[PDB]
Amino acid sequence: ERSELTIHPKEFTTFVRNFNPFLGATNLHTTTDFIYEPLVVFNEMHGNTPVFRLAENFQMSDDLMSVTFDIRKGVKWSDGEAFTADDVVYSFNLVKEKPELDQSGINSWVTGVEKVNDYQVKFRLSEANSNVPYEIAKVPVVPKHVWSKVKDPSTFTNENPVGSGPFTVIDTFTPQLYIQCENPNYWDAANLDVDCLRVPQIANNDQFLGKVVNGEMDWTSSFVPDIDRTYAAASPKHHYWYPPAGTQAFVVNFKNPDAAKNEALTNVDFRRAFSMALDRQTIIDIAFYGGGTVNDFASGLGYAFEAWSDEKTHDKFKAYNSYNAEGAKKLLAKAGFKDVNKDGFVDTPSGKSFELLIQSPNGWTDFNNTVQLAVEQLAEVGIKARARTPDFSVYNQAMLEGTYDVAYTNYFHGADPYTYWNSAYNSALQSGDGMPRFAMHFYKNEKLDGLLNSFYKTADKQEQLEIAHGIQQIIAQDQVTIPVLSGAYMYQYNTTRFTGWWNEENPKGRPNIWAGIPERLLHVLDLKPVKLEHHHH
Ligand SMILES: CC(=O)N[C@@H]1[C@@H](O)[C@H](O[C@@H]2O[C@H](CO)[C@@H](O[C@@H]3O[C@H](CO)[C@@H](O)[C@H](O)[C@H]3NC(C)=O)[C@H](O)[C@H]2NC(C)=O)[C@@H](CO)O[C@@H]1O
Ligand SMILES: [Ca+2]
Ligand SMILES: [Ca+2]
Ligand SMILES: [Cl-]
Ligand SMILES: [Cl-]
Ligand SMILES: [Cl-]
Ligand SMILES: [Mg+2]
Ligand SMILES: [Mg+2]
Ligand SMILES: [Mg+2]
Repeated sequence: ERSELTIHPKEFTTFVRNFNPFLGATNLHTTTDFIYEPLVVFNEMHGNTPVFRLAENFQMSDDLMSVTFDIRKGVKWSDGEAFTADDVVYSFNLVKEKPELDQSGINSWVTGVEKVNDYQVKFRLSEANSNVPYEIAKVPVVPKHVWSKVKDPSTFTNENPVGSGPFTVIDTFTPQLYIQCENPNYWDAANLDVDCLRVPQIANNDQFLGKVVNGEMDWTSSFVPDIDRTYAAASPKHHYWYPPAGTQAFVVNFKNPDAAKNEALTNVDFRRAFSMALDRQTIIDIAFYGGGTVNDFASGLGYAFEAWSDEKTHDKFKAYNSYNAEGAKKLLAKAGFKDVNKDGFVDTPSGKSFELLIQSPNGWTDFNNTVQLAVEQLAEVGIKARARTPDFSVYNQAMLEGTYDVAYTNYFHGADPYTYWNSAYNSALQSGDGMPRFAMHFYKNEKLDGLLNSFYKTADKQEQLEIAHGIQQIIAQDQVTIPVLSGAYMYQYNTTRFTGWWNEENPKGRPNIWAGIPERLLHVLDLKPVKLEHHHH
C-alpha cells in the first residue's frame, strides 16, 4: 500500500528522537535534506552544477562582497504555512547569534542577512568569496513561526518536525527503528514516488554485513568486505557503484599534552619517517580489498587533482610518502630518535620512551584494520604504537579537545582541492563548538590560512592555481599529516523493491545516503517502487 525505502545513513546503538538540523553531534541523519530541504543542491560530481530547490536563483554582486537569493514562491512547510525569506533570514541570524550551531564556519563569511522582500534575501560578506553560495546552501533553513518560539534552539530536540523536504512525518519511532513518511504539503510531490524512509538501527560494520548480504537493505553506503563474494554473489539484485572519494590520512596532534609524545609528533623528521614506514598499497589491498588509490602527496592532494598539482612539489616530497622501511630507519637515526633502553623501539631525542596511541572509530572496520596494519608496519622501523577503536563520539571529542595522539580519518572531498585543504588545514576551524574533527591537528600557519582565505577572492583562474600551488608547498614541506590513500564513495543498492538508481551507467551524482551528501535528495527523487512478485497466502 505504501513504498518503504530502507536506508542506512549513520550507525547508532540506539535512536534518540532528535531532528534538530543544527545539532550534528546528536541528531538523526535523515534531518538535513529529507526534512529540511536546501536552497540549492550543488552537484559536486558534475562540476558543482547548481540544482535549484527552495531557491530558484541567486546572484552575486560585482565585487563578490554580497549575494542575493531568490526564493521559490508557492512552497509550503509541512504544516501548510508559507516558506518565505523570513525563514532564511531567521535561520542565518540564529546561527550568527548562536555560533555553536555553526557547523561549517559560515559565520566567518556572512556578516549580515537582509530581507529584500518576501521572496529575496541578501547576504553581506566579510570578505570576497565567489564560492559563498555553496557555503550558504549548507545552512539549514527552519520555519521561523515554529523555531522563534522555541525555548533554546541549541537544546531543542525538535521531536515533531515541521519541514520543507520530502519526508517530514514521523510514522513509527522506536529505539531500533523509525519510519519517516511523505510531507503532505511537499512542493515537489509530483516528482516523488517514494512514500517513506525506513531507518533501522545498525551499530557497526559487522551488524551491517549480515543485513545487507541478506537483502534486507535498499540504499546504503557502508564498508563491505570482499563485496563481490559476500554481497554481490548472494543475489542478482545486489548492486554497487564506488565512485572515487577523498583523502584519508593519519593526523597527528601537534598539541599533545604528553612531553615525550609531543616531542615526537611535532618533529617533521619523525612525521616523515612515520610516513615512510607505511605500505600504502598493502593497506589498500588488505583493509579495503583493493578499493582505493595510493596517495603519496605530502600535501594530501591525491591523484584526482592532477590539473591542480605542482608536480615539482609532489616530486620533491613523494619519497617521504612512499614505502621505504630502510629510509625510515635511517631518518630516525639521523634525526636522533635512538633506542636507549634495549627494547627495539626508538626513544625521543631527550631519551624518553613513548608509545603512540592511534585511534579510529568503533565499528568502522576498514579504518580499524588500516590502523592495525600501520601499527605492524611502524613496529618494523622501531616506532612503538598500538590501536584504539573508540566510539565515534569519544574519537571525535578526543580530537576536538586535543587529547589524542594519532587518528586515522577521511575527509570531505569536492570538485576542487579547496574542500579538502580548507576543511583539513584552516586553523579557524580548530575552534568553535560546532566544528568537526578535520582540522584538529592544531598545526597553525598564518601564511597558509591567508592562501586558503584567498582561494575564491579573485576571479582569476591562473592566480587561483598559483594559490593552490602555494598551499601545496606549505603543507608538503611541513608534512603536516600523513596521507595514506584516496578512498571511494561506498554505495550499495538493491533492485528488489526499487528502480531508478544512480550507478556507473547512470552516474547522475554522488550516490551515497550519508548526511552531508545533499545530492541524496535528488537521488531519492529518481527512485520508483517495483511491483513485487507474488507469493504465498
Ligand atoms: C551530523 C552530520 O550530518 N554528519 C555528517 C557525517 O556523518 C558524514 O560523515 C560520514 O559519515 C558516514 C557514517 O558514519 C561515514 O561512513 C562510514 O565510513 C566508514 C569508513 O569507511 C565505514 O566503515 C562505515 O561503514 C560507514 N558507515 C555508514 C553507516 O555508511 C563516512 O565515512 C563519513 N564521512 C566522513 C568524511 O567523515 C559527513 C560526510 O558525508 O557529512 C556530515 O558531516
Ligand atoms: Ca512565516
Ligand atoms: Ca626504546
Ligand atoms: Cl511528526
Ligand atoms: Cl551498478
Ligand atoms: Cl604534494
Ligand atoms: Mg534490529
Ligand atoms: Mg508524488
Ligand atoms: Mg522523479
